[PDB]
Formats: sequence, C-alpha cells, structure tokens
Amino acid sequence: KVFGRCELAAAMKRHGLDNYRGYSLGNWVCAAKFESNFNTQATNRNTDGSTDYGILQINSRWWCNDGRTPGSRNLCNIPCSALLSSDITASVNCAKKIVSDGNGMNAWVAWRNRCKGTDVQAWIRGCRL
Ligand SMILES: CC(=O)N[C@@H]1[C@@H](O)[C@H](O)[C@@H](CO)O[C@@H]1O
Ligand SMILES: [Cl-]
Ligand SMILES: [Cl-]
Ligand SMILES: [Cl-]
Ligand SMILES: [Cl-]
Ligand code: NA
Repeated sequence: KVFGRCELAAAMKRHGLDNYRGYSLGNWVCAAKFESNFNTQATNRNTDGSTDYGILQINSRWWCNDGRTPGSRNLCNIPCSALLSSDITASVNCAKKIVSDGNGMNAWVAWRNRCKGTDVQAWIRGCRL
C-alpha cells in the first residue's frame, strides 16, 4: 500500500506515535516519506547482506528475521515480511522498540539526514487528525 501523507499521519497517531519518546508526529511522517516514499512494500538490500523492510525501512541485521541474514538478531521478534503489510501495526510496534533503545530516531538514516533539524510539523500541515 502507498499511503497518502495525511492518511499515514492519522494511522500513526492512532497507533500512539505522536510524541512517542518525545518525537512529534511530523518526525515519523518525514522519516517514512524519505525511507520508503510511503510504500509499505519497499525493500532495499544493504552492503552487509541485510535488508531493510517496509514503510520505515527496518533492518534485518537487528530487528526482524528474514532467514537470509546470518548472525543477525530479531529484536522485534517478527518475520521481516510482517513489516510489508498494508496494516502498519507491526512496523509501528517495532519502531517503538527501536526508538527506545537509546539512540532515538537517529537509527533512521533518512531521518537524521533529511528530517532532523527541519520544520517537521510541515509534514502534518493541513491534515485532519
Ligand atoms: C532503524 C533502521 O533499521 N534503520 C535503517 C538502517 O539500519 C539502514 O542502514 C538504512 C539504510 O538505508 O535504512 C534504515 O535507516
Ligand atoms: Cl510535528
Ligand atoms: Cl537470518
Ligand atoms: Cl494500519
Ligand atoms: Cl531521544
Ligand atoms: Na535478523
């Protein structure tokens, strides 16, 4: 599923991401835009052979099991394919674990490089929440 901007903002707000660990909703929408272009089916392979999955590009090196990243962890205790669903619940629940692990949203490279220190409220402007 390719979400609309405001559609995803509302879905994330319903799942508890607004101000989660102090990150306002626009941070999460901005990260999704630049990680996946709002597409739940996005996948990208990393140099080390791990793969990033879903709307927030969660990495199999640490967070999910895809059966082909030897020696990796599965800290969200999910198959990576669950992160590709049109229902964002599994991605949101896993993201809550990631952002709580001490490094905040810096775990998302696109957030650090393209959202951090910008007017992220712009990503939710005009949306009915
Ligand atoms: C939280 C998470 O899994 N972030 C991943 C990061 O590990 C990976 O290096 C990057 C590659 O583009 O995509 C995402 O930012
Ligand atoms: Cl915001
Ligand atoms: Cl594996
Ligand atoms: Cl959903
Ligand atoms: Cl933080
Ligand atoms: Na893994």
